Amino acid sequence: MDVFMKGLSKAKEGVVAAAEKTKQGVAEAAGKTKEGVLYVGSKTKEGVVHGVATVAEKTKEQVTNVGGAVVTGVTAVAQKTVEGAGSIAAATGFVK
Amino acid sequence: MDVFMKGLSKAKEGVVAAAEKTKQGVAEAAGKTKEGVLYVGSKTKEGVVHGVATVAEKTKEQVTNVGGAVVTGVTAVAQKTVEGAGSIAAATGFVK
Amino acid sequence: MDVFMKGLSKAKEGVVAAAEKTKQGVAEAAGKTKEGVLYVGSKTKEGVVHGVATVAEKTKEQVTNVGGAVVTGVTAVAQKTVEGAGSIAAATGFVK
Amino acid sequence: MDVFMKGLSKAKEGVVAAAEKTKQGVAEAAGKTKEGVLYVGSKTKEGVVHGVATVAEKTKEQVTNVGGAVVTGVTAVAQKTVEGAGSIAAATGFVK
Amino acid sequence: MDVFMKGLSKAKEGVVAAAEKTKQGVAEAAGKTKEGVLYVGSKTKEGVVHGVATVAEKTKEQVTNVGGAVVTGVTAVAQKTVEGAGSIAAATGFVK
Amino acid sequence: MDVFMKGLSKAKEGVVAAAEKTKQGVAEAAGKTKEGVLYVGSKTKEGVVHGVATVAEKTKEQVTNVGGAVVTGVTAVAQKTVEGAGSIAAATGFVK
Ligand SMILES: *[C@@H]1O[C@H](CO)[C@@H](O)[C@H](O)[C@H]1NC(C)=O
Ligand SMILES: *[C@@H]1O[C@H](CO)[C@@H](O)[C@H](O)[C@H]1NC(C)=O
Ligand SMILES: *[C@@H]1O[C@H](CO)[C@@H](O)[C@H](O)[C@H]1NC(C)=O
Ligand SMILES: *[C@@H]1O[C@H](CO)[C@@H](O)[C@H](O)[C@H]1NC(C)=O
Ligand SMILES: *[C@@H]1O[C@H](CO)[C@@H](O)[C@H](O)[C@H]1NC(C)=O
Ligand SMILES: *[C@@H]1O[C@H](CO)[C@@H](O)[C@H](O)[C@H]1NC(C)=O
Repeated sequence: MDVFMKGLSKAKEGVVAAAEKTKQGVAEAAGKTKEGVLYVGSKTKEGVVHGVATVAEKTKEQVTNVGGAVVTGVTAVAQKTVEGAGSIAAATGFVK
Repeated sequence: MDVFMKGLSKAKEGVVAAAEKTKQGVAEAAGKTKEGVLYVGSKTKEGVVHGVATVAEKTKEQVTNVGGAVVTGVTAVAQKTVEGAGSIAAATGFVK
Repeated sequence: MDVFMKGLSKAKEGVVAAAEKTKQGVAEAAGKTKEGVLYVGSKTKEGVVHGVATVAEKTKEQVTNVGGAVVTGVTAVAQKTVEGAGSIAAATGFVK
Repeated sequence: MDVFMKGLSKAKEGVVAAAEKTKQGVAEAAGKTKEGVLYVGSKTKEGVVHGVATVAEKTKEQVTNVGGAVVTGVTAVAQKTVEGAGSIAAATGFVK
Repeated sequence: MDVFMKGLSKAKEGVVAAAEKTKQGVAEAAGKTKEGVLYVGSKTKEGVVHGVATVAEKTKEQVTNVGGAVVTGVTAVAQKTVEGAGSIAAATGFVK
Repeated sequence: MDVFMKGLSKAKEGVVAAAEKTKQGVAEAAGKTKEGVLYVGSKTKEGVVHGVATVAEKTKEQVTNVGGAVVTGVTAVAQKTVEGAGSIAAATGFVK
């Protein structure tokens, strides 16, 4: 009995790394439990409406680089070691 | 019995790293439990409406670099070690 | 019985690192428990409306660098070690 | 040699009647005459851009009439007579 | 040699009647004459940009009439007579 | 040689009637004459930018009439007669 959007339950030694560049309209998390209930002579209505995110959106990204090195975007790195060596490189630029 | 958006439950030795550049309209977290209830002769209405995020949004990013190195964006790094060595590099620029 | 937006429950030795550049319309956290209740001859209405974030937003970022190194954005780093050495570098610029 | 948007030229005994409920983006009137001109070694650019009128427009008109007579809209009437009689009726409501 | 938006030229005995409920973004009137000109070694740029009128406009008109007569809108009437009789009625309501 | 927005030129016995309920962003009237000019080694830029009228405008008109007669809007009437009779009625309400 549990509901998650991005989580974890009943875990040992957890390592989590995350990153987002998102535009979410509705990220609603709902747990609806309905037990032991009676409806003699009744009208019931439940709803979730218009989960729109964006309209008429204009986005422009221009990158002009001459003899250089730039980093743009989203990056996530996670690493665990009991013993040893971990050599990890992401989005690196070496210029000579 | 629990609801999460981005969390964790019943965990030992947890390491979490996160980062966002988001534009969320509605991030509502709801737990609706309904037990032991009667509705003789009644009208019930429940709703969540218009979870819009943005309209008519204009975003522009211009990067002009000459002989350099710049860092833009979102980055998250998490690392755990019992014993040993961890060499991790992200979004690095070496120029000579 | 609990609801979280970004939190954690019943954990030992927790390390959390986070950072945001967000524009959230509604980040409401709601726990609605309804037990032992009667509605003979009644009208009930519950709602959450118009969770809009932004309209007509204009954002511009211009970066012009000549022979340099600048850092822009959101970065989060978390690291835990029992014994050993951790060498972590993020968004670094070396120029000679 | 002349340019008009809604006008008249070299006329005798003119009668004009007009009415609008318009939403025009660009109603620009341009007369561009280019004579006796030289362009040795040159770059020339001329332009008209983004003549947008409206975005994300919401318009609602509700008319609820019980046993009545209402007038809505745009009406234009023009009449000329040398001799005689002119009987003209527009958008009339007779109730008994 | 002349430019008009809504006018008249070289006319005798003119009668004009007009009425508007407009929302114009740009109603610019331009006369550009370019004669006897030289451009050795030059760059020329001419432009008109972003003639937008409206964004995110919300307009609502509700008319609720019971046993009556109302007049809404734009009306223009023009009439000329040398001799005689002119009977003109517009947007009239007779109730008995 | 002349530019008009709403006017008249070289006319005899003119009758004009007008009325507006407008919201104009830019109603600029420009006459640009360029003759006898030289541009050796030069850069020329001319422009008109951002003729926006309105953003995020909300307008509401509610008319509730019971057994009456009201007049709303814009009306313009013009009439000329050499000899005779002119009977003109606009937006009239007769109740008995
Ligand atoms: C780890 O990675 C680095 C570069 O990030 C590399 O030079 C090295 O050899 C790797 N190994 C160890 C044991 O450091
Ligand atoms: C760790 O990473 C660095 C660079 O970040 C590298 O020079 C080194 O060799 C790696 N290993 C150790 C044991 O330091
Ligand atoms: C740790 O990282 C640094 C650079 O941040 C590196 O020079 C070094 O070798 C790494 N290891 C140790 C044990 O310091
Ligand atoms: C003119 O029109 C009216 C109604 O508008 C009508 O009663 C009449 O007979 C018409 N003729 C004359 C000559 O008035
Ligand atoms: C003119 O119009 C009126 C109503 O507006 C009408 O009663 C009349 O007969 C018409 N003619 C003359 C000559 O008045
Ligand atoms: C003029 O119009 C009126 C009403 O406005 C009408 O009663 C009349 O008969 C018309 N004619 C003359 C000659 O007055």
